[PDB]
This record gives sequence, C-alpha cells and structure tokens, in this order.
Amino acid sequence: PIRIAINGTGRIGLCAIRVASQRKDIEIVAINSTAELETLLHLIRHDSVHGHFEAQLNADRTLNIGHSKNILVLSERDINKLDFSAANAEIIIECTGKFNSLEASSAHLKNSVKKVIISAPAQNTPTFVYGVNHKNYHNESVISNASCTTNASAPLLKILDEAFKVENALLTTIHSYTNDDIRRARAAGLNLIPTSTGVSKAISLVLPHLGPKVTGLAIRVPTPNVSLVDLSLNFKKSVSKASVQHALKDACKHAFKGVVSIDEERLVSSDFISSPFSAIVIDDQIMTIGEKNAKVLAWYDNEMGYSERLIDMAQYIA
Amino acid sequence: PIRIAINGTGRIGLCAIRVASQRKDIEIVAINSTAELETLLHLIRHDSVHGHFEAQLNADRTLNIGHSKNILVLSERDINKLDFSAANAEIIIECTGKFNSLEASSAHLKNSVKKVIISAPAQNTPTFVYGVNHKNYHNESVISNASCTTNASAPLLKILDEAFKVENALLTTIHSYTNDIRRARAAGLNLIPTSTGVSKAISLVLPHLGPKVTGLAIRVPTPNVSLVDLSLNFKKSVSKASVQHALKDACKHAFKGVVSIDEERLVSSDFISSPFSAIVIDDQIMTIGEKNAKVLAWYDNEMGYSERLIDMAQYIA
Amino acid sequence: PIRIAINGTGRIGLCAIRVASQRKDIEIVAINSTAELETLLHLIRHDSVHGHFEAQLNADRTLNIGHSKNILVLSERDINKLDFSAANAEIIIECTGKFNSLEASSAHLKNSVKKVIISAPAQNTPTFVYGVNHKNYHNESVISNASCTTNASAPLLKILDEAFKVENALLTTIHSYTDIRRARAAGLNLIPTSTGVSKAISLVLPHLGPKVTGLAIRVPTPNVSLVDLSLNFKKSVSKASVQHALKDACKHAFKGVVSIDEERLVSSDFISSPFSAIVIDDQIMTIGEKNAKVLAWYDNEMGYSERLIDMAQYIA
Amino acid sequence: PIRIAINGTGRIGLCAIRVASQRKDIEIVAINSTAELETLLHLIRHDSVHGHFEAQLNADRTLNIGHSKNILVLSERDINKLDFSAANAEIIIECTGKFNSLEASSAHLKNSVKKVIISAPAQNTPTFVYGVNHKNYHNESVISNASCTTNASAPLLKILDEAFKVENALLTTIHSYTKDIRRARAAGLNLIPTSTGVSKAISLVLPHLGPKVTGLAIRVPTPNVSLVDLSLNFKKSVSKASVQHALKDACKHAFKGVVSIDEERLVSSDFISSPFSAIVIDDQIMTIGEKNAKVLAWYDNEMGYSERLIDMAQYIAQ
Ligand code: NA
Ligand code: NA
Ligand code: NA
Ligand code: NA
Ligand code: NA
Ligand code: NA
Ligand code: NA
Ligand code: NA
Ligand code: NA
Repeated sequence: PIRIAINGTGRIGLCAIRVASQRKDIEIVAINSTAELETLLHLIRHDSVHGHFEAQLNADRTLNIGHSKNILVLSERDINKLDFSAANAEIIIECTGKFNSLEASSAHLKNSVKKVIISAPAQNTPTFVYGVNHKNYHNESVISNASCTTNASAPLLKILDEAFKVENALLTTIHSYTNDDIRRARAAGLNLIPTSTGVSKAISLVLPHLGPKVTGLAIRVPTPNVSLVDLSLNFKKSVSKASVQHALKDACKHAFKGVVSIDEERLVSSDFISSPFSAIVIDDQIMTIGEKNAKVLAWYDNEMGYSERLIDMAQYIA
Repeated sequence: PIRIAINGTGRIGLCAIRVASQRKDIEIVAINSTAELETLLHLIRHDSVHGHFEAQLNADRTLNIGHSKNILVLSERDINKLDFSAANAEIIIECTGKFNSLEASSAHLKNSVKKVIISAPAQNTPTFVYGVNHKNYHNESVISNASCTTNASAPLLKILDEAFKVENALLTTIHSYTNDIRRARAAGLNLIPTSTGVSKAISLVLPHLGPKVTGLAIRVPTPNVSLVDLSLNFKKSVSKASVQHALKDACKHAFKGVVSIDEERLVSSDFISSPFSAIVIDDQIMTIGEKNAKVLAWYDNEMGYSERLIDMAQYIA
Repeated sequence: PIRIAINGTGRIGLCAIRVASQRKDIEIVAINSTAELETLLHLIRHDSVHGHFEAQLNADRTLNIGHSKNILVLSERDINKLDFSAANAEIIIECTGKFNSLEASSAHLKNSVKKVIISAPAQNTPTFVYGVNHKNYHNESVISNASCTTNASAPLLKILDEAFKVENALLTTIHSYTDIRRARAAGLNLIPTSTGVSKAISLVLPHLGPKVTGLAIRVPTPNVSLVDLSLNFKKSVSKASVQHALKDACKHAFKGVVSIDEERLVSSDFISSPFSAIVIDDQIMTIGEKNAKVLAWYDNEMGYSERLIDMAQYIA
Repeated sequence: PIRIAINGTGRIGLCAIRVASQRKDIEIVAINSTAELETLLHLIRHDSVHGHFEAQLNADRTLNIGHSKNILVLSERDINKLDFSAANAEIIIECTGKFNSLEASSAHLKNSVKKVIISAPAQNTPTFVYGVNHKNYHNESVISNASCTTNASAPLLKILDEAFKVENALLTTIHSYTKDIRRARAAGLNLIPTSTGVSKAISLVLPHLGPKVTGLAIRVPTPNVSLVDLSLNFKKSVSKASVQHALKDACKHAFKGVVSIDEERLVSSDFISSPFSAIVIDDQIMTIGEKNAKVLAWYDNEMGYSERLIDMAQYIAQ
C-alpha cells in the first residue's frame, strides 16, 4: 500500500483520516495532531455531521482504523523537528493550514518522504483538481488540492466547456458555514455574508484557458456542511435544457465517473451530507435563456467531496 | 386622509398596519383579523424581527396606532358578509392569501370600497410594482402588488435595461424563510431549490423583459433579509464602475426611496426593517467579458414590500 | 407476525414505519396517509434528520420495506370509511393527531382490528409508558403511549423514587422544535410553555404525579431534547450513589429503555437513539444531603417510536 | 465626570462603550483596541444584535460618541507600554480576557489610574455583583464584575433567600451562544452541557449561599438572550403567589433597575438589549410541596452585564 501521513486534525484532517482508512491500497502510517491521543480518538469516533466511526487503540498505543491498523500518533508543532520519514511515510497530506505555501510545506521533504499534498490553496504551488487537470501532473514534489469550492466548480466548467465552449461564466457559491474584509470582523451569527473569493485566479490554476473568462463570489449562509454552486454560463454553441442535461449526465458516466453525479430525485441539501462527489448536479433546475445561456446548480459536502479527492490525488501521484 | 382597511393579520398584514399607521395622509379605518382583539394587540406590539411598537385599545375597543386613532376591529372570515363599507373604507389591502384572484377579491367592492390591492400575485389581476410600472395604472379597481421577490428584481432589471439593454438575465433569489416534493421536506436547516415563475412574474410588469429572463429561488433558514443575485448579459458594454454608476444614479432620481445602495459593506441583519425594495451591494458588483454583470441586492421580505403596498395605496387614491 | 397498520405519516408515523419494518415479528399490512403514494415513498426513503432508508414499490403498488413486504397504501381522511380490517390488521398505531381521545380512536375497532395505540396523550384514554407501568395492561382496546417528554422523565422518576424516595421534583424539558407565546415565531426564540407535567406523570405513576411539576423551554434545535430533573429525596444522596442507581437500572429493569452516556457526548450524537432517555453521567450532581440534578437526552421521535412498537409487540 | 478607559473591543468592550457613552456622569477618555481606527468605528456603529449606533470621527482622530466627545484611540497589546494615564483615565474597564487575574490586571495601576474593573471572573480578585454585594466594596483597586450568568442568578438568590431562606438550590443556565472534551466539538447546532463552577461563583458574592447551591449550563445555539432556571428548597413555606410577590416587591425597591418582571408573556427575542440583570418570567413561577419553587429569568448575555459594569464604575468612583 501507499504509505501516507496526515498532518493536522482539524475538520479536513479528520475527514481525510476517515476516507483514507477505507482505501485498500492506502496505509496511514502516521497522524500528527495538537490533540492528546485520547482526544484524537474521540474526535475520529464522534462527529457532529458525519456520525459515528469505528476506531481503536492498539496495546502499543498506535491507532487501528479500517485498513490502517498501525497508525503512529505524533504531537510535534515544529515542522523542522517532525520526522515522518521515521514512520516510512511516502505522501504527506498537509492539513494544518500553517504551511500553505511551496516554501513552507517543502520542509516536509526529508529523507525518505516523497511528496506533499496541501489540503488548501497554497502560494506558488502547482495546483491540481482530480478530474480536471490531474493528468497534467509531472512529478512535482509539492502540490495543492485547491479548495472545496474549486473542486465543485472546475469539473462543471470543464464538462460544459468541452460540450458547448464557455465564452463567459459567473459563479455564486452558497457556502454553508455552520461547521466551518470588514464583513469578517462581525460575528457570523445567522447572517448572510457576501465575500469575494478570487474565483478567476482559482479557476486559472486548473483551467488556465477558462480562468480569464469566469468570475464570481460567495454568499456565506448558516447551514451545515452542504454547499451549492450556482453557475451562470454564456456559450458559443446554442443550448437547451435537454442538451445541457445530456452533456452533464454523459460526463458522469464517462470522464467524470466518481467525481460528478446527477440528482434526479429532487432532494434537498441535508440529503447530500457525507457525499463523496465533488459536485451533484441539480437536474430538475437546469435552465437555459436565449440561445446561448444556462444556469447549472450543484451540491457538495464542503468536507467529504474534497477529502475523497484529496485521497484520490494521493493514490494518483503515487 | 385616505381611508384604508387591512384584511388579514399574518406577517404582511401586521407590517402593513405598522407602515400605514405612520403615514399622516392615511387613516386605517378597519382591520379584519382571525385573532382575538387582545392577541391582535399583542402581535402588533411585539415582533420577534421588527421589535416593539406602540399601540393601545381605546375605551370602546377600537385600536389606536399612530395616525390611525380609531381602528375598527372585525373578525369575519366570509368576504360576502364582511363590510368594510360600514367604516367608510375606500381601499382594501388584501393580505389573507384566501382571495388572490380578480374574481375573489372583487367581492370587496361595495358602497364606499372602490379599490383593492392584493398583497400577493393574483390570477387574472392587473399587477403593479411601484417604480417599475405603477404610472401605467389606469384606475383599475383590483390590482396586485406582485411578490417581495419581484419588487426587488424588477426595479434592478428596469434600471439596467435602460442603461445597457438587457439581452438575457438569470435571477437567483436567496429567500430567507425562518419567518413540489421539496416542500414536503420539513425545511429544518435545509437549503431548498424552488422554481418560482420568474419569467411570468417579470412579464406582468416589464412585458418586453419577461421573456428574456428566468431563474429560481434557494430557500435558506435565515430570517427576513433575502438577496437577489442577477446575472445579466447586455447589448452595450459594461464595467463594474459603469454598472455601479447607473445604479447609484437611479437611486438619486427615478428610483429614489425604492432602490438604495450599500457602500458600507454591511451584512444581512443590518437591513432588517429596511424600507427599500432593494439595497444594491455596491462592492460586490462585478463584470466579465464586455457584456456580462452580476448584481446583488438585499431586501427585507416583509418591510420593503409593505412600504410599497402603502405607497401604492397613496398613489392609486 | 403481529399485523399492524400505521395511521398518519407525519414525523411520528414515518418513524414508526421505519422502526416496525425492522422487527421480524411485526408485519406492517397497511399505511394510511394524506400524501400521494410517490410522495409517501419519498418521505420514507429520505429524512433530513434520520438519513436514507431502503424502500421499494411493488408492481401492484404496495410498499416493500424490510420485513414488511406487501404494505397496502390508503388515503382516507374519514375514520369511519377507513378500513384496516381489509389487510387483516390487528393493531393500529394512530399517529394523525386528529383522534387523540378514547371516543375518537374507538372508530378504528372493526373485524381483525382489536387494539389502537395512540401516539400522543389522549383524553379519557388508559395511558402507558414502557418500563414504567406497561405491566399494568389488562387487555384495554384503546391506549395512549403518552408523549416523548413523559417517556423520558417517567423512567427516571421511577428509578430514583425506588432508590431514594422522591419527596418532590421539578422538571424542565428543553424541547428541540426545528397560550399567546404560540402565536410568536418559533424559530428565533426560546419559548417557555406549561405542559401539565404533574397530570401526565399521575397517569403512569399515580403516587408520584402530585409530588412533581415542571415546564418546557422550546429551543430551535433538531430532534434531540433534554430533560432536567431537580429532585428532593427522603433518603440521602451523592453523585456517586445517584450514578450507581441509574447505572444499575440500565442493566436490569430498564434495559433497552434507559441508557447512560459515559463518553461526554453532545446532543447530535444521540440523533436516532432508540432509548427513551440517555442519562448524562458526568453532569449528575447533588447539593445538601437530599437534592439531585439529573439530565438525560432523547431523540423526540426515535425513542418514542421504538417504544410505540415495543408496546405493540407487548399488548399483542 | 468620571474618566474611564476601555481595554479591549470584543463584544463586551463594544457594549461597554455604547452603555458608557449614554451615561451623563461618565467620560470615556480612551479605548484600546486590536482593530484599526476605521474598523473600530464600523464595529461601534453596526451591530448584528443591538442595531445601529451614532458615532463619529473628529478631525484630530479621536472618537465622538454620546457624552464622550474626545475619545483617544490606542492600539497597544503590551500592558506595560499602554499608558491610559496620558488620557487622564481614572477607571479601567478591562475587557480583553488576557489579564483576568489580580496580578495581571494590577499592571494597569500606573500614575493617575485609580481603579480597574475586570469584565470577567478573575483569579484572586475581589468580586462584586451590583445589587448583591457592591455595598461591601471597600476601596479595592482591582475588582471583578463576575459573569453574566452570576449577574442574573445572584440577585434572584438574594431576593428569595431574604424572603424565604434558601436551604438549597439547583441552577441551570440556558446559555445562548449565537479540560472539557465537549469544547473540542465545534458548537455547531448542538446542545452542550457544561460544568460552570456555580457554587464557587455564588460563594464569591453570597458567601453564606454558595455552599448551598450548585448547577450547570446548557449551551444552546440562539443569539444573546439567555435564561436561568432556579429550583429552590426553602425553610419557609411558599406559594406561587408569595414567590411572585417577593420578586415583584424587590423590583420596586432594593433591586430597582437590576431585576424586572415580565407579566406580558413575552419570548426570548423580546428581551434583546434589555438593561436588566434578570427579567423574571412571572407566569411560569411554580411551587411544589410546601417548600419548593422554580423561578425562570431572561437576560441579554451582553447588555445586562454591560449596564452593571458601568453601574459598578460609577459606584466605585464615589
Ligand atoms: Na377574510
Ligand atoms: Na423609471
Ligand atoms: Na449602507
Ligand atoms: Na422587495
Ligand atoms: Na426539587
Ligand atoms: Na463564573
Ligand atoms: Na441599575
Ligand atoms: Na445578567
Ligand atoms: Na443603570
């Protein structure tokens, strides 16, 4: 199996642990956490959003979770002292948020450690979204998995561009913040909060030909975990509700199998908690206006889709 | 004063009462409510969103609110028995939700009662949005004030069409719901996509634009303050600054008192009880390519609409 | 298998369907619902709180759920026209809220149909709480399963009275909900409400009911509620002795009914719990010789619904 | 007027600014904040809970709010460098949460500074609750105003003890929130029980009662308006009517302006911004047996406490 270590046990790290533990060709050899061991085990077992999970402590105080039966637990805040090579980790999943740059995360590249995947946008760092541009990977030692919002948006842009040619698009993310710029200085409270999110630049990293043609924003909403992306697109080729439906359905069967899904059951946001998909298209709400414009909406769990792609990327770059 | 009666004391009726009570050239002569007198008084006085409000009972058990010092309180569910004419009302603000059609609301027309404004979309009913097409009013006896969502989106459409010529637009309403199979879902804390007939609603007040627009709503569990998100494609070229400038200029002139601009980077709860039909989010205006813009605006889904209701009452009188 | 019908597909009716479908000795033979068939199916399959559940439609348009393979679906508002007898139903789980009285629910009784359990407090109706007084059943044909609040509090009152002898108690239910106060917007408010605790407890523990009273505070969270008992006892208590008395009851007389949380969990961890009450072990406290505070969680749909079916199996 | 300075502009410091600005015998001469001046002015003016407030910048970059027309704005994190004496401050309202101890806050006692009131429980610090034990104040230079919870419960305990003699009481605080493993869980939408050292807290202000009372808090995800729920056992026999009368009488007399009664059957949101330490829920008072009662009371988590903080400032200045 591919030997990985997870650095950081916030929400993303915890979800990565749970996801990676279920992949038969992964072995988690080490977790580094600011939490004491017993607290870490509690947090893995009990989750306000994703429910209960099986995890045990071995007699030797390693963790035993799924396929990963011998997980060393560390608690070293100083990246220069942290030694994942001693656990024979090959791939570091960097989930602390304290090293989100090429230079900072490169400090992990010690002795036998092969690669780092940063679970966030990272300054000066090659960025990949599984299903979108991962096949452009060329042995880079330190990469970014972008954001949950880009992982939802970028597949949809790619499908729709390949089918109808995107001339321009406007994206609104409805970002569910319950479990997650002067407007930031206020209590979130139960407010709707608009925020700029650098969509164009973010898309440019993984779809360089589209980034300059798209922009948008986020609206933060006090609901839990499940977010929605709202794409308003202008295409070169003429479109209908049916042709757009077909292009998305077909991609989910083929090039985006396991990454994009379609909801034909008229479900609501809570139905997608813990979904593994990067995006789940809201089929019945696909609409067109004029010859060349469409609106496409898609759900995503802002933790689980991203975490599944993070471990997909680990498997791929190995 | 213009003598009005309010039928229904749900959320819109209550807000209409509060608004009307503060207008010097309005007199609320009657309120018909399914609530008992004392309950009605409590609901007028204490509001979980809009706060506390001064109201008294007179000795003779009429209500006393602001400029309306002698409001008769009725409790008659049958519109054919209901007689607002006994209080010399000239205009009905129809807020019950039970008579949202021309045929049904025409039952109000008797004796002194010459006009009805329905506080909702209504079948076969002439529909007006103040600032958008109210000047086309031609003495119709029963009209609709449309919805809160249309009152926010239609002004923005008209301003931007006049400036840049709308070719197409997509409108997402983020509809605050704290106060179709998806509707069978105990909303809980769900986000809920909903079709809303945007094209038809806009066609009623901007016939030239209705066919060029569509969209939807996303119901969200926050209170009162909603947002509309317009994605527009224009004939003329645009920029953030030129869109900003067109909206700002409209708020000084033809949409004064109807559309406002937020330049202070506020959040939703800052607009609770706002009287505007829409408050443009200045800093979040954006464009892409030569011809496309995104415009967001806030609105309180009760208070903007209720202010317009009474504006329309004064105008049609 | 014992053949039951569910009348009403609100929250409690849906949860009773799901629970009953997983019990091998129960066959659901009919459901009556104001929803159209396809909508009912959707609501059984998809739940904003309890998650996704497997359910299928047969060719003949009966439902197939768990051990209940051939469920007749009805839609009849008139209790006199409605006939669960045609599916050979012995017991009705009455969950509409429209017939919460002995007189009203008696109309179910016809043919195969021998018994009704009303899923709420019902006027003039023999009331039982499983593990508290169900063994006092003497074949009554219409019974009430009381409320979710009483199913949580009555077991705890019984355990603690037997151990230490209740002199008096005050109960506060924090009731998760996602009289002029009822005209006020739910969401956005803590709402105190009287709930006739004393009377409700008197129905199932007649000696205790007069010694207790309380109220509820309605809070905008989903499903998982808490009961907060402040008790004065004749015998002396400590955290340790109270803890021990509750723990022992969970192993013995209240096994499967009351549980203890020793893991310091929070409310959302008990969503879908089958227990009538889960005691919050670390938050038990005493003061003076004679006073204790005991908290317990409960899912206000699932524990109650498990009890509903438990009671069906018992009175059969 | 009494010259005060406010250290810290979190929620409590912001409320203290607004309350103090409206007191004719107070002058706020300085505010120390981690925020830049323009951001502070924004936070004072616009509040998600208490609404909009008038505040202006003077030409000389002081703030002008209510009776405080010349407020100096500082941004010094190091308490040893911070010089409130340069603004002739007499009373420091210590609202940062970084110096909640006698030793730590005594660093404020420089040059012309006369007194410090800490807006939190503080280690080794004389603690006072206005209306409960403030008349026991004896010139102490550093004091604590306790917590918002204690400010609600202690007045009720004192009133009811004086009337009927508390033998024992059990207190549950329903705390509206917008080592203890439960704190490792993002609050989220959860109800969260927490031990809160009620007995010790009460002991500080009512030493004779602290040993007879205990309790806990349940954290609930509603904004600002909290409830205290007291279950009391008395020496003297009580009735609903006698308990009602005792509370009503105290609100007219010894607790005028501190405790009030709600006879209008209102709900939590109706008390947002209330200045009272506690608002008794009159219709929900109940007794059982001869000697036991339950009493509930509302309070705004911020405003009641902030009003008392400035009341205490005015009191100790004299
Ligand atoms: Na009517
Ligand atoms: Na105009
Ligand atoms: Na503004
Ligand atoms: Na509006
Ligand atoms: Na008691
Ligand atoms: Na304390
Ligand atoms: Na006072
Ligand atoms: Na207080
Ligand atoms: Na005062």
